[PDB]
Amino acid sequence: GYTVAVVGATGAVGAQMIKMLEESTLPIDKIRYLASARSAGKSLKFKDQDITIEETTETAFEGVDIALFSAGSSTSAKYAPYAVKAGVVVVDNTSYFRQNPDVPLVVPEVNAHALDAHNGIIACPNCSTIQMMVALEPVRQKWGLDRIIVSTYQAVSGAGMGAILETQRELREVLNDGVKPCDLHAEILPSGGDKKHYPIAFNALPQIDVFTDNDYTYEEMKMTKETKKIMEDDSIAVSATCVRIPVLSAHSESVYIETKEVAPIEEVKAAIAAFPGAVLEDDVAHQIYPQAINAVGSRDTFVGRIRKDLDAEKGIHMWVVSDNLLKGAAWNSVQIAETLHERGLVRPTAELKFELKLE
Amino acid sequence: GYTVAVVGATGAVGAQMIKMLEESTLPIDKIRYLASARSAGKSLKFKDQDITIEETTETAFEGVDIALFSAGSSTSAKYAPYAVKAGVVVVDNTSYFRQNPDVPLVVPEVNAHALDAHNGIIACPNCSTIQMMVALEPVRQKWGLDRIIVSTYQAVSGAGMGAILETQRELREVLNDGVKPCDLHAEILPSGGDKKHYPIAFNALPQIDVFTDNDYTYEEMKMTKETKKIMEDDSIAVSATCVRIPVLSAHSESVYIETKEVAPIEEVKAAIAAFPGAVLEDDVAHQIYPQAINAVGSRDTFVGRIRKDLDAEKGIHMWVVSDNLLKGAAWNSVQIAETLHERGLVRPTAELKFELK
Ligand SMILES: NC(=O)c1ccc[n+]([C@@H]2O[C@H](COP(=O)([O-])OP(=O)(O)OC[C@H]3O[C@@H](n4cnc5c(N)ncnc54)[C@H](OP(=O)(O)O)[C@@H]3O)[C@@H](O)[C@H]2O)c1
Ligand SMILES: NC(=O)c1ccc[n+]([C@@H]2O[C@H](COP(=O)([O-])OP(=O)(O)OC[C@H]3O[C@@H](n4cnc5c(N)ncnc54)[C@H](OP(=O)(O)O)[C@@H]3O)[C@@H](O)[C@H]2O)c1
Ligand SMILES: O=C(O)C/C=C/c1cccc(C(=O)O)c1C(=O)O
Ligand code: NA
Ligand code: NA
Repeated sequence: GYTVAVVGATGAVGAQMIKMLEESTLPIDKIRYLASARSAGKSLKFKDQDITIEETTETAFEGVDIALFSAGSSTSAKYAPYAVKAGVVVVDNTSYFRQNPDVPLVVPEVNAHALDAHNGIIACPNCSTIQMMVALEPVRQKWGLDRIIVSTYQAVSGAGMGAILETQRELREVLNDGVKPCDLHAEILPSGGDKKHYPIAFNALPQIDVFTDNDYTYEEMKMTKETKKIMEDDSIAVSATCVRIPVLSAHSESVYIETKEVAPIEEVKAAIAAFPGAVLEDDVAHQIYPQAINAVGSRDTFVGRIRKDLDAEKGIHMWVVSDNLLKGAAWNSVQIAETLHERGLVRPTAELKFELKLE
Repeated sequence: GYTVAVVGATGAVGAQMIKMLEESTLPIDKIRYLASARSAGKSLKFKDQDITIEETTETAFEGVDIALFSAGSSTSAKYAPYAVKAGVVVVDNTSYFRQNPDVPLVVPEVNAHALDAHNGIIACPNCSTIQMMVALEPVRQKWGLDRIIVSTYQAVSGAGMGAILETQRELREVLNDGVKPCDLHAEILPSGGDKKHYPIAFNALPQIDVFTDNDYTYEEMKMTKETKKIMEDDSIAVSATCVRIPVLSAHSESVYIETKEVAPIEEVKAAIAAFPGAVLEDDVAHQIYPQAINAVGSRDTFVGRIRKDLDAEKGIHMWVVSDNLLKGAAWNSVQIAETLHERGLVRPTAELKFELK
């Protein structure tokens, strides 16, 4: 069996990493929980066993086969290469390595083939991107993809435990204490690192991550660049608007595409239904469509409201929902680990290709 | 001065109609409040004055100069033609008369000219449509509009007072009693008239109004058809996805357009800023953009996140927010009543064009 390390075990994603590993087929002989100085020393369960949380360091990875990183870009940047040097295979949840040509950016249903040539780090795409890829890959396979326009409806848990607590606190102030939404004090949303913070309670915030110099946010640009890389096709035009709404868990997306060939809607429904990881929830006569609240807890990605555009011959609209901490993060990661095991790819990389940041 | 009736004074829109009328320049000699049998006899303020609510009937409209209807399609269908017969000019917030070619469908900043030839009923468009017209008309004026793709983020007040209360109750159950959202009981959303009801707390429901034969909802199709009539151009391609989110007041819209000619973004910003009823809130260096919670209570429509498509030469994306009960409903209506007064159009109509029911 394997020695598995979860880096960022104590946060929003980490708690789901733990659940997904508890429910995994991976043969696990030993679990180790890593976090920051703040949590180092506390205790947390794996199944019935108590595990002591360790501060993440350059030397914490000795004897580790697999490490799942969900502790923020800076932490992956700093310690993931030292894990690779020590012999680990890393599955990284953060943005840091996603656009690195030496790193497979993987959604196992779509591009598991990219895993074979790994160099010790496999990157998880962004949650919003992952569910979109699960919905669209079956379509792309049969009728091609010319362009995508997407407006997202993103849950606060995407911004971490702190953002969940902040959201809940704000809603309680308004609903129980009669505070006006515009009078609320926010500390984290829309983005913990940006300069100004706004309330999410009864609001919709058209900012996720920070602004880039083209006036799209990094979240929007991630959807653009990550799609191109995952589908191995720079020609696919992708523009996004990424919006936070008062939902704790599960992202929703209004997705527009234009195919290369005309894709009959009833065949699109069938192809999506037949694709692993994607579930068709689309029966308007009984008001059946994906909903954030029903997606929570499921590893599947749900697709519905599938219909042709009223004007564009090759245009198609749909609604895609998935739990952003499961398929959007922890399940994708564990599923990559499982796929690595299946393909005999859990073993040390001889040649280090990633900059060591701590000398 | 005028005698003004508010039909549906007791509901979510009615309450704002009262507010907008209280704050209006319209010379009002007499105010009357009309609702259902079950509100008749109740008292409701107009400023400091106590007004007794009356039941809406076929003969309630004698002496009325202006009637603002926001009592539901069925109520406008039944009584509006009788109001017109009594010599009223009706401003209707409902969908019932919107696609009647004898009925102007008006956003006063966009197509005030359409008021002049009215036959006693003016229709206010759908809330989601109105804010989009305010944002896009100044762009259309300078560079044309070829197509629109919009995804909405719509407040629950759009489905009425009952929906607001249901949403508040749901949220309280999850936050205070630890109910899982998927175990909540619902009775109104997504649509009161449809067969099945679903929770909106911590949800996003991709259904507003009922489904039509083509698998778009009536809300989505109203956005398409109303745009074409307002802008007087059936060639504008319009497709919508309308989604309810857990916000009580103010609709937000992610809008994508393709113009006929390329529109420099700084000029697009300037045009919108200069358009009456539209306010530019767009300074991403300081994270300035429209926000539902900031829009609540304002008559203005706020526009931001304005940017070129990454690939389509003539493509532009933006974010448009407005209070759905003000510009989306009660303010658009009062503003039509004010424009009618300005233009000397508050007078009986000779020709009866609407069948008595
Ligand atoms: N695939 C996706 O789309 C997706 C979705 C969500 C998140 N993510 C990624 O996962 C990261 C964490 O997300 P989250 O929502 O779980 O955040 P979170 O709830 O804020 O938790 C942050 C976690 O990182 C740990 N951490 C912070 N600084 C550290 C350091 N210097 N060394 C070691 N550990 C450190 C924290 O440990 P302490 O308890 O000790 O602070 C905690 O376990 C995000 O920053 C993002 O990069 C990806
Ligand atoms: N009296 C009651 O117990 C009662 C029962 C049901 C609904 N309502 C109204 O509706 C609200 C409940 O939620 P909602 O979402 O349904 O309201 P809403 O959409 O916010 O407003 C509905 C409006 O249409 C009016 N209306 C309904 N039937 C009518 C008729 N036959 N003739 C003239 N006007 C009519 C209502 O007046 P009415 O107040 O006369 O209904 C109300 O002003 C209440 O706040 C109240 O305004 C009242
Ligand atoms: O906000 C969301 O819905 C998803 C958040 C993702 C996220 C948040 C903070 C940092 C990062 C990051 O690693 O840069 C990321 C990410 O792209 O995975
Ligand atoms: Na499937
Ligand atoms: Na094998």
